[PDB]
Amino acid sequence: DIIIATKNGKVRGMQLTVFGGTVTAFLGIPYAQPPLGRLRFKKPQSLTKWSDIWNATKYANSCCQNIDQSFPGFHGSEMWNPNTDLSEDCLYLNVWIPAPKPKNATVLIWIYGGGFQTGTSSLHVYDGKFLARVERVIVVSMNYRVGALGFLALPGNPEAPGNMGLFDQQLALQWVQKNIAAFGGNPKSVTLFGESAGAASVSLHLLSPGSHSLFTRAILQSGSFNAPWAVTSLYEARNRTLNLAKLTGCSRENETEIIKCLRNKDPQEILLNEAFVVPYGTPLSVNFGPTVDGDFLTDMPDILLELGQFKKTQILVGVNKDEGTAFLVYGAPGFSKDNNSIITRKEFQEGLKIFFPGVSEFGKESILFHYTDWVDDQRPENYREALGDVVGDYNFICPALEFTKKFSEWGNNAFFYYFEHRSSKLPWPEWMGVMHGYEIEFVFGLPLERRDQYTKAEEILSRSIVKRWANFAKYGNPQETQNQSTSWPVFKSTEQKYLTLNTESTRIMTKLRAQQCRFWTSFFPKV
Amino acid sequence: DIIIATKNGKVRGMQLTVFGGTVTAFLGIPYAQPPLGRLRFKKPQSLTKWSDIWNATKYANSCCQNIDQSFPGFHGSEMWNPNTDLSEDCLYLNVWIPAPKPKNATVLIWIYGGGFQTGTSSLHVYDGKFLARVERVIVVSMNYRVGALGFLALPGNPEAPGNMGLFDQQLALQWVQKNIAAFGGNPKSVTLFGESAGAASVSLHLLSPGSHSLFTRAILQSGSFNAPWAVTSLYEARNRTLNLAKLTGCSRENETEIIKCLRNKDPQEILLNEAFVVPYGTPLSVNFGPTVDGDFLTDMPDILLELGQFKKTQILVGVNKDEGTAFLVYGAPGFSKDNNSIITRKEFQEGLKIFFPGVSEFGKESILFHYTDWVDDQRPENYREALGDVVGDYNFICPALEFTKKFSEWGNNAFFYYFEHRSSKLPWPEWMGVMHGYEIEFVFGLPLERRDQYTKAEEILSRSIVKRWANFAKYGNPQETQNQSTSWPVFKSTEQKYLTLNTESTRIMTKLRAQQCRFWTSFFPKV
Ligand SMILES: *[C@@H]1O[C@H](CO[C@H]2O[C@@H](C)[C@@H](O)[C@@H](O)[C@@H]2O)[C@@H](O[C@@H]2O[C@H](CO)[C@@H](O)[C@H](O)[C@H]2NC(C)=O)[C@H](O)[C@H]1NC(C)=O
Ligand SMILES: *[C@@H]1O[C@H](CO[C@H]2O[C@@H](C)[C@@H](O)[C@@H](O)[C@@H]2O)[C@@H](O[C@@H]2O[C@H](CO)[C@@H](O)[C@H](O)[C@H]2NC(C)=O)[C@H](O)[C@H]1NC(C)=O
Ligand SMILES: *[C@H]1O[C@H](CO[C@H]2O[C@@H](C)[C@@H](O)[C@@H](O)[C@@H]2O)[C@@H](O[C@@H]2O[C@H](CO)[C@@H](O)[C@H](O)[C@H]2NC(C)=O)[C@H](O)[C@H]1NC(C)=O
Ligand SMILES: *[C@H]1O[C@H](CO[C@H]2O[C@@H](C)[C@@H](O)[C@@H](O)[C@@H]2O)[C@@H](O[C@@H]2O[C@H](CO)[C@@H](O)[C@H](O)[C@H]2NC(C)=O)[C@H](O)[C@H]1NC(C)=O
Ligand SMILES: *[C@@H]1O[C@H](CO)[C@@H](O)[C@H](O)[C@H]1NC(C)=O
Ligand SMILES: *[C@@H]1O[C@H](CO)[C@@H](O)[C@H](O)[C@H]1NC(C)=O
Ligand SMILES: *[C@@H]1O[C@H](CO)[C@@H](O)[C@H](O)[C@H]1NC(C)=O
Ligand SMILES: *[C@@H]1O[C@H](CO)[C@@H](O)[C@H](O)[C@H]1NC(C)=O
Ligand SMILES: *[C@@H]1O[C@H](CO)[C@@H](O)[C@H](O)[C@H]1NC(C)=O
Ligand SMILES: *[C@@H]1O[C@H](CO)[C@@H](O)[C@H](O)[C@H]1NC(C)=O
Ligand SMILES: *[C@@H]1O[C@H](CO)[C@@H](O)[C@H](O)[C@H]1NC(C)=O
Ligand SMILES: *[C@@H]1O[C@H](CO)[C@@H](O)[C@H](O)[C@H]1NC(C)=O
Ligand SMILES: [Cl-]
Ligand SMILES: [Cl-]
Ligand SMILES: [Cl-]
Ligand SMILES: [Cl-]
Ligand SMILES: [K+]
Ligand code: NA
Ligand code: NA
Repeated sequence: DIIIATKNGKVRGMQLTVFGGTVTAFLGIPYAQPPLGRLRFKKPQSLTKWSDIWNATKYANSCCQNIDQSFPGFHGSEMWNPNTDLSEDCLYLNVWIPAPKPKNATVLIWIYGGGFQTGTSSLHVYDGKFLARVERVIVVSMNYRVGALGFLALPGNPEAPGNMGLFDQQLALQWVQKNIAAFGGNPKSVTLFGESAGAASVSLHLLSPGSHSLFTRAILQSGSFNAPWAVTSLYEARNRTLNLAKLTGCSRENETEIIKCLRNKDPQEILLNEAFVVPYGTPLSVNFGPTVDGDFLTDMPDILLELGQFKKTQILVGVNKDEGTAFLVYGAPGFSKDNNSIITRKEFQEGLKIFFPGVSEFGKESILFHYTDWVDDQRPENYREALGDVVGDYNFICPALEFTKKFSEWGNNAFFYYFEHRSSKLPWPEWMGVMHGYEIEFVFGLPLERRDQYTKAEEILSRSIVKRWANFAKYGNPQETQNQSTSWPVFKSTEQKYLTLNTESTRIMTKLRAQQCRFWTSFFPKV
Repeated sequence: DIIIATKNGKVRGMQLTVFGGTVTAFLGIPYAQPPLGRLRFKKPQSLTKWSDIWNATKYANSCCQNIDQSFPGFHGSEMWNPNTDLSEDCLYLNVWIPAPKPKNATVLIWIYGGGFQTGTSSLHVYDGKFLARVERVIVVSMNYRVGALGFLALPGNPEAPGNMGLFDQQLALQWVQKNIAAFGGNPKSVTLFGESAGAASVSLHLLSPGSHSLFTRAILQSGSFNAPWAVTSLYEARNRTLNLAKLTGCSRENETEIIKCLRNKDPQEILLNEAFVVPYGTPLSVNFGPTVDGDFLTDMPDILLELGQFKKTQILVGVNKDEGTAFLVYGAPGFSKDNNSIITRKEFQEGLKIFFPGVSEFGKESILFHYTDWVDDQRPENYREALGDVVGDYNFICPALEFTKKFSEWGNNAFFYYFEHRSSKLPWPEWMGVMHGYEIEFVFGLPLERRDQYTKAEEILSRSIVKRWANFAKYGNPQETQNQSTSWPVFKSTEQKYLTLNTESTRIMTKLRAQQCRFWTSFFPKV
């Protein structure tokens, strides 16, 4: 029986057997008042205290969200859907600690992605018990509000100020600062890690002055806030909140009255209307996301980044080889997960209209010009591959590389990786390659479980990544020092060294996607 | 009708149509007295002059040599066998010039490989008409004596001084210095290029004071004189000449008498006994090769290299990804070109005894230790691949990299490549990969001929390599400047940048085979 006294009252955890050892899991500890009734769309309010023992022995409710129903019955998409009940009452977090209880362990805090519209901390691929067992770190993860309920903004109105889900994340970081030592953790050694919108969130904690003293360092897997889907302008945010009011019968002349009417709607009516607040969207649309609220975020984040106004610390950033392919089967014409998706030039063109809907004809022709000068045979897959690369370079890889360059120019060590291993169990088809999201299970150590039929080469790859990530959290340096491994060099402007992650051989390379990123970074923003 | 006046008399060439243009070929011009009767085993004597017109309209005799009969009827091995009559009368060279005749063209002089035991300039894959047509350079190639007839040595005795075939090469370089301007060539812009023993030969011309004023720069494809098969010690050379005498009935007390008796033997009796002058050999045995003769080579070449005593100029050096695989089917047990050659550990061990016959048990165990610590699954091909890498790293790649490091430390620009494209027409099986010898046809531009069924991607690769090699010869810098190509950086000690050559994407990488070469270069020589 493991019972821990926190600042809000006692919590009871449970013992898990993991690889011949034990891990103690405390699943579903509350970290804020449930944001119901009058609290809907406000910043999270802090917890009052319980007398008695809170049983943290099962995952809590996931936050309200739309679900992906594009492939019912299919593991490749269903594994990202929420696996506990959906509820507005969803502000909880999970703690995994080594047994015996550690003395001052480094803490890894995971922030899930999902476009800021979806996601939950309870998915199988985010289970922190392997990292706790193998590296003797404490792993923490939280649920945070998503969609309009997390990110609706009428900027400057404290009834719906924006960024509520980022404030939920921040309050969970505060919870670790105040309580993690009772679990054996060191509040002075806390690394954030997250993937896609979870990575963009981590990068915004580097910018937010209220997060500055709540963590030590940061890991960004496939995402950063300069990615084109990550931050909503003030103008589109007010537009979208007003469209949402229109669609739900809540248009009013007084803005505080709009919010009060939105607070009377059942969650389902809000969720049903979210897709439509925008005149056209894409597979990557973030309808309700982070905004410049003058609170969490004090200025446009591209200005803060450019002028060095962010926490000075080490970062670990990287991307997967085929980031853009997952998105093509959610609307590009000619694509299917159930065939080889060979498309024509005309299809490629229609595909750019799907992913770049507000963009000029010239802008879309510029994309086609840059990506279709082929090397070289008339390969059938030319256009299929070009579209996946357009979408992955624009939305993920070039923005991660630009973020890492700009961050590292202010004097801190940064380490960049390119993940290029396709999981032997991947249920999506071969043409999609090394997809977005599919490094996560290697990071959390799932291939360390021999019972699961990953290959031996994947066990070794995951074991090495897990060690590099734990060394980065503990020591700021993501080396694997014992097994004659390739040394991971810092990423600097000028040389731009990165490390490739694969089952065969790790290589130091330079200037990832140089010619493509010059296009997206220096030309495309003009268009 | 094209007739050119040389210093020895007139020669008549022939016109070839190549890609909608014309090339003039002068095949089979003599450059020395035929080395017959009393001249057998002596240095080549210079030509006397003919009155009348020498018809250089067909390839000349190849020098006497044993032939590869291991796979009769098989193109993969037969393409390297000689395709003109074998004769002691074989000191001729070929000249290809652009039409119309150029004004002061750069000259590329090809030196074929063949272990110093075999080879000829007339093979299809060395046909210089494509380079002359496309890059408007003059290409020259020579036959040089091989085997005992080229390299027998009784060191210091001018009846058989050693290095005769290197002196044949040198006299052909002298011939170009004196005559190439009559063909439109520039004698001040002459680049040597060669592969395997042809590359080792080129590297020895960099060391030989009599070659210094005969060329400008050098290209070394898969070979250098520090490779373990390239130079015979004085002691094994005298041993081998004496064994040859024993086997032919020519043992005498007076050494000049041994030579005179060897001069009475028919060539065939000499060729038949060459395999046996050594108590055991390997697939890579060079029984009669370059020696330290105090003439061509004034000291041990490792000393000259180490102390900077060589021509100061630019070099282009490189190797193929699977250099060692071709040799495994000429005697390693379990290997066959007609199956996947999966071998066991015991086979791997027997295989080291085949390739390292004079080496201690400890030495052979050290090889096995270094190459069999696997990453990682129990892959069936582990031992098959390890053997190909042992043989290719020891015999070709580590010595090319060490040569390039040591050369470049004295201040000259060097450029290193790693060739990693397997020809779509390769008649050897897939497990042999990117074999030794199979970059040659890309260098000479054979895939530029669309009629030959190489792929389009191979046409473009060859076109780019041909341009880099011609730019290196003409300008000392192997760039392809017009097609947004990767820039080829100089190879320096410290960084050791090299350029990968492939059909997909060219990359700049660093420290090729670092861990393996430390083994072969700093440890193995001790054993
Ligand atoms: C690969 O599939 C796509 C997707 O559409 C299909 O899914 C298939 C596996 C099959 O069940 C099919 O019936 C289903 O419609 C094909 O594109 C579709 O092609 C149809 C029929 O020609 C068009 O009229 C559709 O609009 C188009 N759908 C979409 C979303 O674009 C595609 O041609 C096929 N590609 C192959 C076989 O290479
Ligand atoms: C691949 O072939 C080798 C080579 O030997 C063979 O060539 C084959 C394609 C076939 O025609 C065969 O009859 C011929 O002998 C095999 O190694 C040989 O195996 C034999 C029979 O067991 C041994 O007794 C031989 O000594 C050995 N030869 C040599 C040179 O080592 C090899 O086993 C086979 N490998 C496979 C199928 O994976
Ligand atoms: C935000 O403001 C308007 C909102 O118009 C919308 O009405 C909402 C309630 C919702 O249903 C939404 O889908 C609908 O679009 C946008 O006006 C649109 O602009 C288009 C032309 O692109 C016109 O056709 C309409 O006025 C309207 N669209 C449709 C499909 O009827 C406006 O575009 C937007 N502001 C932005 C994008 O900055
Ligand atoms: C060079 O000198 C002798 C030469 O011995 C050889 O006689 C030749 C005419 C020829 O047929 C050759 O194959 C034969 O080996 C070498 O002596 C050998 O050493 C071995 C032991 O390894 C003994 O068994 C024999 O004396 C002889 N070999 C055989 C197979 O009979 C000597 O090794 C060599 N010098 C070197 C390698 O430096
Ligand atoms: C907490 O845990 C134990 C179950 O072992 C139980 O005695 C106690 O009542 C629990 N509290 C609940 C279910 O509310
Ligand atoms: C944990 O280590 C920190 C430094 O990282 C130190 O300041 C703190 O007091 C430690 N607490 C322990 C060992 O209980
Ligand atoms: C609008 O209504 C709110 C809600 O009661 C009220 O408090 C506020 O003072 C009013 N504001 C304006 C600008 O009219
Ligand atoms: C290092 O190698 C050992 C055994 O050689 C292995 O069991 C372990 O998984 C490796 N450790 C890491 C951190 O990769
Ligand atoms: C050289 O060439 C021509 C063939 O066109 C001929 O007239 C001449 O006799 C030739 N010399 C020979 C064959 O020796
Ligand atoms: C060829 O160029 C060289 C320099 O490389 C020059 O010295 C020589 O005289 C030239 N001859 C010509 C153009 O005929
Ligand atoms: C050996 O014979 C040669 C050949 O005629 C002769 O010229 C030479 O002087 C003799 N040399 C010795 C060392 O006896
Ligand atoms: C450069 O590109 C052109 C056409 O775009 C092509 O035809 C030519 O083969 C290329 N040249 C080289 C030297 O690679
Ligand atoms: Cl078009
Ligand atoms: Cl670079
Ligand atoms: Cl053993
Ligand atoms: Cl390096
Ligand atoms: K050793
Ligand atoms: Na479902
Ligand atoms: Na034959």
